[PDB]
Amino acid sequence: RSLANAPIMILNGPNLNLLGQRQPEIYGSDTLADVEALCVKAAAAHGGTVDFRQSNHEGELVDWIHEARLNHCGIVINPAAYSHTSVAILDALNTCDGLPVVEVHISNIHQREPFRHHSYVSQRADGVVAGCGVQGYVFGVERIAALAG
Amino acid sequence: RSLANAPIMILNGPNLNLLGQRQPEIYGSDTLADVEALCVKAAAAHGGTVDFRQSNHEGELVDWIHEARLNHCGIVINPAAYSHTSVAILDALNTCDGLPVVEVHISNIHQREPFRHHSYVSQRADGVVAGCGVQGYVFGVERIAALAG
Amino acid sequence: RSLANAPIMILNGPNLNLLGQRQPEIYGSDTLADVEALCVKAAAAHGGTVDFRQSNHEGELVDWIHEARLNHCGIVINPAAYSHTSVAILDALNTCDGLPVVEVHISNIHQREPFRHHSYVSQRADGVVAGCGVQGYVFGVERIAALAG
Amino acid sequence: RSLANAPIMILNGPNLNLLGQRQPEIYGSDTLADVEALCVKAAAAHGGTVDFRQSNHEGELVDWIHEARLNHCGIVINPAAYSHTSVAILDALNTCDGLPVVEVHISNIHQREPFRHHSYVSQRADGVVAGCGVQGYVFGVERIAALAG
Amino acid sequence: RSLANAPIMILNGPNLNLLGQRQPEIYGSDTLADVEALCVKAAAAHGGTVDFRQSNHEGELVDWIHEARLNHCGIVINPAAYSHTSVAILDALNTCDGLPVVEVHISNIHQREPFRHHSYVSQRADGVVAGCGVQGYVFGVERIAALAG
Amino acid sequence: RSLANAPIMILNGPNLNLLGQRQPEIYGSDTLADVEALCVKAAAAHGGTVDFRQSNHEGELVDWIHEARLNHCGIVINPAAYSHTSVAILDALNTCDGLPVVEVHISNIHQREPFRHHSYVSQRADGVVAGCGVQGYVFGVERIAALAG
Amino acid sequence: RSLANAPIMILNGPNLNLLGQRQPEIYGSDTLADVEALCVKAAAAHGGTVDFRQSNHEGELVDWIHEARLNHCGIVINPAAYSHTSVAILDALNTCDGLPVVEVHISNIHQREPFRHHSYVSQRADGVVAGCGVQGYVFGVERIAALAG
Amino acid sequence: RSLANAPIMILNGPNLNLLGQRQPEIYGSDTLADVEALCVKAAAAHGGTVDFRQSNHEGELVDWIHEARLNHCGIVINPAAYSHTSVAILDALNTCDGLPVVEVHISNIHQREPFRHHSYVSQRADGVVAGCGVQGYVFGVERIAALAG
Amino acid sequence: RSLANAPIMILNGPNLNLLGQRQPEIYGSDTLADVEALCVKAAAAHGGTVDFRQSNHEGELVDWIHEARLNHCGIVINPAAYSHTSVAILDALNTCDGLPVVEVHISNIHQREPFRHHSYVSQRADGVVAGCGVQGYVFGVERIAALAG
Amino acid sequence: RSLANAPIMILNGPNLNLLGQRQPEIYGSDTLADVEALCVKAAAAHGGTVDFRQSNHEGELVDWIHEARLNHCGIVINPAAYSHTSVAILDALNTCDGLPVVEVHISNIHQREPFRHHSYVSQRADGVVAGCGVQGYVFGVERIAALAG
Amino acid sequence: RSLANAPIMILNGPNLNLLGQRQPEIYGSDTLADVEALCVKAAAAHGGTVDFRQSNHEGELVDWIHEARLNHCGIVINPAAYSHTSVAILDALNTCDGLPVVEVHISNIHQREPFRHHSYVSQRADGVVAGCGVQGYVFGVERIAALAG
Amino acid sequence: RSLANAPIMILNGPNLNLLGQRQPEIYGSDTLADVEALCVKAAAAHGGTVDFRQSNHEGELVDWIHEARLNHCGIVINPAAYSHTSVAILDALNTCDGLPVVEVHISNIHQREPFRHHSYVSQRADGVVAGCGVQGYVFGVERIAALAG
Ligand SMILES: O=C(O)[C@]1(O)C=C[C@@H](O)[C@H](O)C1
Ligand SMILES: O=C(O)[C@]1(O)C=C[C@@H](O)[C@H](O)C1
Ligand SMILES: O=C(O)[C@]1(O)C=C[C@@H](O)[C@H](O)C1
Ligand SMILES: O=C(O)[C@]1(O)C=C[C@@H](O)[C@H](O)C1
Ligand SMILES: O=C(O)[C@]1(O)C=C[C@@H](O)[C@H](O)C1
Ligand SMILES: O=C(O)[C@]1(O)C=C[C@@H](O)[C@H](O)C1
Ligand SMILES: O=C(O)[C@]1(O)C=C[C@@H](O)[C@H](O)C1
Ligand SMILES: O=C(O)[C@]1(O)C=C[C@@H](O)[C@H](O)C1
Ligand SMILES: O=C(O)[C@]1(O)C=C[C@@H](O)[C@H](O)C1
Ligand SMILES: O=C(O)[C@]1(O)C=C[C@@H](O)[C@H](O)C1
Ligand SMILES: O=C(O)[C@]1(O)C=C[C@@H](O)[C@H](O)C1
Ligand SMILES: O=C(O)[C@]1(O)C=C[C@@H](O)[C@H](O)C1
Repeated sequence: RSLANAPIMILNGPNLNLLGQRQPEIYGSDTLADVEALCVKAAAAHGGTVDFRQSNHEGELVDWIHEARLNHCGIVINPAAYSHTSVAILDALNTCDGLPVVEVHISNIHQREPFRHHSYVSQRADGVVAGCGVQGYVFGVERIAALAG
Repeated sequence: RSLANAPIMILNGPNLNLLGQRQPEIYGSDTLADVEALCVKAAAAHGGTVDFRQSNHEGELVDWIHEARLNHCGIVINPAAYSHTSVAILDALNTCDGLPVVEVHISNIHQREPFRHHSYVSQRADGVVAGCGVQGYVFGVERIAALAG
Repeated sequence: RSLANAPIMILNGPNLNLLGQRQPEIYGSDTLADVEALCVKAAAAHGGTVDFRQSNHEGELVDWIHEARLNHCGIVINPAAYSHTSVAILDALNTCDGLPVVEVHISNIHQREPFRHHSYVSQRADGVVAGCGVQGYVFGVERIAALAG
Repeated sequence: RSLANAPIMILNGPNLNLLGQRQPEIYGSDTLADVEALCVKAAAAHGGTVDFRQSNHEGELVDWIHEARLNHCGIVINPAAYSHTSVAILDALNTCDGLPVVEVHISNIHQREPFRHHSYVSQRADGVVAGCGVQGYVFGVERIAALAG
Repeated sequence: RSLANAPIMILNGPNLNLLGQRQPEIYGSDTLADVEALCVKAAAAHGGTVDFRQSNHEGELVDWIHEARLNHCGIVINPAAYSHTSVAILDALNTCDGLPVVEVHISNIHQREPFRHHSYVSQRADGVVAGCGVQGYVFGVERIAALAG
Repeated sequence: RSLANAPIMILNGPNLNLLGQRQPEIYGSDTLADVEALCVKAAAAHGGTVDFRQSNHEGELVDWIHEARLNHCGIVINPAAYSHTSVAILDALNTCDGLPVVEVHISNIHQREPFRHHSYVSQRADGVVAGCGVQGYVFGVERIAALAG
Repeated sequence: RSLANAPIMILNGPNLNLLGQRQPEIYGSDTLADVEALCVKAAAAHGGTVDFRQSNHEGELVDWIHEARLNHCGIVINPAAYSHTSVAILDALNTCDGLPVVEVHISNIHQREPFRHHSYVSQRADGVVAGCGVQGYVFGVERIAALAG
Repeated sequence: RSLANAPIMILNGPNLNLLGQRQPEIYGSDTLADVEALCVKAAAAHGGTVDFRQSNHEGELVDWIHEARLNHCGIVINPAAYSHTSVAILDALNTCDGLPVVEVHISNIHQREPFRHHSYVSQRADGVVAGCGVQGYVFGVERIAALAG
Repeated sequence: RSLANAPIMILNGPNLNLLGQRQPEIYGSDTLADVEALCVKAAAAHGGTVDFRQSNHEGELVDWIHEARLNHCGIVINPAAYSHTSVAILDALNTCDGLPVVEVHISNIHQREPFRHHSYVSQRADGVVAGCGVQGYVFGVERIAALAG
Repeated sequence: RSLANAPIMILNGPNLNLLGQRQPEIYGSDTLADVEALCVKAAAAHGGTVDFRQSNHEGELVDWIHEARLNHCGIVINPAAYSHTSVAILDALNTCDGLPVVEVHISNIHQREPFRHHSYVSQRADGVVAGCGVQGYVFGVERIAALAG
Repeated sequence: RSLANAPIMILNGPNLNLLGQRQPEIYGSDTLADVEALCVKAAAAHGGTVDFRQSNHEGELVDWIHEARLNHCGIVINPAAYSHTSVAILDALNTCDGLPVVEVHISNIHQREPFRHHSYVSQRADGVVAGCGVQGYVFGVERIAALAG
Repeated sequence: RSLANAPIMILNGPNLNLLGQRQPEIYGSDTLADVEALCVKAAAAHGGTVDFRQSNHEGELVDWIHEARLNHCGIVINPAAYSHTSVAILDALNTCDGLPVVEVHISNIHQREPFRHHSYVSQRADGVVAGCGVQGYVFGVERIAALAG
């Protein structure tokens, strides 16, 4: 699907419901609603739209990726803690044959604890953006626009 | 229990709802409905029945293992990605004292990525069948029939 | 918050709904209701109350931790299998800046399988009690009382 | 070949000559002759025949695999201890381009010592059956019949 | 032995003679004599007594464990650095067949350097309390009281 | 320094002089000169300029990072093979106290050989962009512009 | 069986046919025939006899172990290189339920290459003698005599 | 010994009897007989002769190395799978004090599976040639000629 | 020195003072005094004498090794837990240039916990006897007698 | 290119300028001039020529590999220390699509320190010759000649 | 403290009482008394004094560190074998907040056995001198004088 | 060469040209020029001279080591980041047969990131001084003076 014909699915993993409420040095002071607005504006500049969601549930994220597979033009995902533990989310992303996928981490996971160094999502994501703050979601949208083009 | 007195529980993990829709070289062209019909027929030859289910949710699979512990004669389980990550499912199976359990993988996990080589489920499953296609489910039913009898 | 102003959240992870129904040599013969009663009693000695819950779902435990963050004076948590697998639970506890957290394991995980030796929760928990039986939940409450103090 | 045109080679590795003479809790009370008879019946149900053999010598197994490559319709193999050590037997099975191969372990190797967890044969075998008892030999014959078919 | 018939042995390993003289953020401001008084009071509520000792010598701790084996109703032990290095103290505790043993760490060793994450003492200790401050020694006395009971 | 007062230094490591001349599936069909033009255009949208360079020499990259430290407003660096081996380039970037640094990889290193999975540069780079193709350089420029502001 | 009733099987692995022909600093200057005569004498002192053998073939050693299992009073084995590689020989010795088995190495394998530090045979052997030269074989016989008694 | 007084022993390990019958991309289209003819021609240019053998049995290869130790001027060996598993063959080559030994792999083992990266044989072989095709056997012969002369 | 001119030092590490009091399946039912008497008899058959000692202190063992270096004809040592942890004792034994040293373990340390598999003493000991019960001390004395001769 | 149309590039890494001035037991007594002459002679026998060079600089070797890519018929490379450290040299060789490359080590790196066992160049080199002395360069030229044919 | 007000504590670990009596190639021919006189002179050149001690006992070293913490101006310590094993000595040095500590090894531990490569002491020592012979004790005194100054 | 006949070569690795310009807590406030003057003064006390150099290029350091080999009386080297990555510098130092070499690190690399813990240079350096500040260079000069004289 193109940007004109279907929304970009923007998915957020566990604990990102609290974004902006603490740890500004690591995660910044923008809320998840602030991130949604950034994505909406970036996508509008390419004539597309976004379907922005957040869950603390691994299986719900799996269900949402299956929905994106059929109805969306691409996926921008910040898997949060599930990046490091979820083979199930990797496997769900592997069912999206041909769909542009971009993984985003607000923080630079490579400077953090060793358990954050590996991401199962990175094995499938086309592109991976880390440590570029909430600006990394706008890079994600930009990349999806380039790949759907 | 016996096969005459209670159904065999057949559980399927995440992403298996899309079985048959892609990657036929790895997973075959049969759907989960097709697999259920194979199971039904196998169990009927021993005078039993099957209770066939699929979920993307780790805790729901744990709930359904607890249900089987009280109401079913055995468990045939393809845990899918949770095979490799879920201690919780292993611990649910460990509560099934004396209940026959057979783990099934459609694909030969030993030939795939190194993160697929280890299964927590194998530490409790009585028997483990891998790489026998969807025919592996039928072996699971036949093994349960032999262990219940 | 103080114990006088808000309850202590007591959280139990997967399979603990079956406590007391098997494996008494490892887990004892007390049920979760019995454990709840021990907690209520220990908190009442400090003029406090408890909010005792159990779930098999990782995401639900995350949600409950966010709830505690806002409404409770501390968290006593037995993460069960999720101790060993959940970065998501650890990141949920990390959002509880300044809240006392005590991790409890009924069994001595250090004598058990190697996959049980590490817990993600222990990186954030203030205190960790293992192998003191259900009495460890009483120690948990006492520790929360001292810390809220 | 088809089952009608050539026998299924069934190969057994070291120490399996003593099957049934000890450790019934691990290996059962059936002898290797008993297993051969189970196999003859199982193949007969599909119109086929078996060529059942046992050796304690790695090189002899290698030679029999080369023989099977030219004269048999498939290989069912219980490599026994050589499962864990023999690159040479893996390399012999790799020469059997297009020939169905099924690996069988009576015992659930995944519950045993860590040196039994890895099998070189599993990298080539189409299907691997473990912990289904001597019934796993019947499953192997069934899977060869399905693949040859 | 019951608490009424014999003292509880409380053993402290190297450098704990300086407890409370520095690093209050990790170890607190209480001295070892303050700890002994906390223990004396906890045991007296159960009609017991304590024999509280500290040594910088691995061998002397072994010697004291052999003494407790014959004359004491349980052992509460903070092995300090020897937790991480002493097979000899583990072996000594192993000789105390049926004697209740609780290991205590004032600090949460799981949040510290990786060499502190493993304890040889935890392989035999019935229960292990870490990161509950000096209050952990009171938990130890209470657990010994319950086990001796 | 601000974008208006000093150029962004854009450094490229070994073998990138051949970009576009082969392996288009991994690295694309754009040349390094094409990449420079993308960078020039992106910086000019923010009123800035770029100083674009390429070297096969680890010690020359070090020199250029020292130059940037004193004269440039930020660094966008694709260290190429030196990402995986160069502690010297990491230490050079560590001397750039307060300067924004963004690391770029054309390819998704996480999907490639395991020796490409670790980057020493990632330990200092504020942000890391991988597998966004040559568009990642534009993301780099955009992130420097945001951080210099 | 007793020593009076049946011989002690003395088995030697690969390359020991050349004992005494080189490397006297590691293996001594006695030949295998000289070792056999030492064994014959030691067994004669206890009213017993020996059946002394050497082979370069793993399978042959397995066959000889199965023979000893039925016809001999114990096994003294120097498995030579197969000590480090042969799961098959370990599994053969495991069939010898109740039979005394002593493993002998002329050299001190623990001072040699790291690949010599682990022996599969040591997992079953009752006793293991290393670095005692050919005199170790005499100790082997004496231990068998004590265990058969 | 010189090439004029004794033959060069050329030894081939398991599965090499099928050389040229499959996998030409890895092993080429020449058969083992073709390889022997190349070696005969190379040795004849130096006035020597070859004694060319192949075996699937580890112990037979050990036996032939002992034979070469007394009767041959050097050994060119392609140990095939035994390269990766056989301490026994390493130990047999170690008995050939002063005899030139060259190890040959047709394929480039370093580009293949990780289990093929290590060779026990390489610890004793004077020279090791890998990935030069069947031409590596000719190199082997030429190096023996230089070492013996 | 010779056996006629100076005693054999027989040293025992921690917890061996309790030998025979428990765990007869692992350590036998003989006491340390019984072992000493065995040693006295074995040395006397060679015209020698023994100096038998036990300590729980690593430093004391070190001191006794220095004493043996100047006054005794050899050392038989069961380092007990210090086998696994004491570089100091290894370093003490390394000062005994030319003195025969035999390490003894009553139990077969290779069948036990992995932390018992490695001994620092085995690096210097001439001979190492394990799993031969208290009879291994007699083998130690005999080996010292042979080496002193 | 063919050998008649373009020279064979022979590259030598760091410290090889001192070849023959020391360590003759490892490296021999031939100088680099001697090696060059060997190469010239071997190439001339195939109607070819050589371009023989040495550098201590990783980046200069990269540059020379790029030159060869365009102007030479193949590369014989002894990367010396860079063999073990240089991803940049491997990636330069990876740009030589279709060009024959042979890696040469004078010494048998497999018998030396463990840090010399792995070579990054071996991942791309067609053939790898180790331990055949300076004669290995002659084999390298011969292999280039066969591959260019 | 200053050098004028208190002596520099110079501590030596196990086996250094025999310094100079053997292994001169590793440890030199100076005795520990010789080293003490070198230290007295080096300290006198700065107007200071030394308190030089040696012990084979880990806990005595800990006791002496605690003494130094209160009464000395610095510590120069050669922990000998305890450098690699003692967390306890590391913890005692950690109690010396603000006191200059320099670790000295006579030998170059980095050229020796891998178990000597790591030192727990080096985590707290300000400076670490290795392989400079007994002259390293003079460097240690010199550094304490500079830090105290 | 003696200190009277030839200068001491003092080599400095990458980034040390910025010494004193930042990170005084780790590296001090002295510049490289200040360090050179300390060296010149230390050497002059022994009647010697220094040749002090710094480079960011690995091959230039190799070249300067080859120069020292022929013209200088020893090497004092702070390899900076190359300590951790350069097998080439180790190999250059290994050509300096009989020349005294002292490695110096201003910082205590053992307290820093794990990648700084290993130094290839330490395998060849006679002595290694770490964490003694710039004074470590003076100890280097003194050690060279003692070894040369
Ligand atoms: O946005 C992130 O930086 C992160 O993805 C979010 C949550 C964490 O759990 C990840 O480690 C990082
Ligand atoms: O059926 C299988 O082969 C598998 O269980 C299904 C999904 C994957 O996640 C498992 O790795 C394999
Ligand atoms: O209470 C416990 O001991 C435990 O937390 C509960 C369940 C298991 O999964 C944990 O490993 C232990
Ligand atoms: O059938 C089996 O279970 C096994 O294959 C037989 C022998 C053992 O050596 C294997 O580990 C398992
Ligand atoms: O009490 C503690 O927290 C500890 O046991 C004491 C000293 C340290 O050596 C231990 O690591 C922790
Ligand atoms: O742009 C890249 O993808 C890369 O940085 C370039 C060259 C390689 O050496 C890196 O691995 C990746
Ligand atoms: O007797 C020995 O010392 C040994 O068993 C014989 C041959 C080697 O292969 C073993 O490693 C040691
Ligand atoms: O010739 C070879 O390339 C090889 O030696 C032969 C067979 C394999 O088993 C080796 O791994 C490679
Ligand atoms: O005699 C033994 O078997 C042992 O040496 C004694 C005590 C233990 O600590 C050792 O592991 C074994
Ligand atoms: O030719 C060699 O043997 C080598 O390539 C040269 C220098 C060393 O650095 C290599 O390890 C080996
Ligand atoms: O001074 C030394 O070099 C050493 O500290 C002394 C004894 C050994 O145990 C250490 O490893 C090194
Ligand atoms: O002087 C030092 O401490 C160091 O050598 C200099 C730079 C770093 O790269 C080293 O790790 C340390």
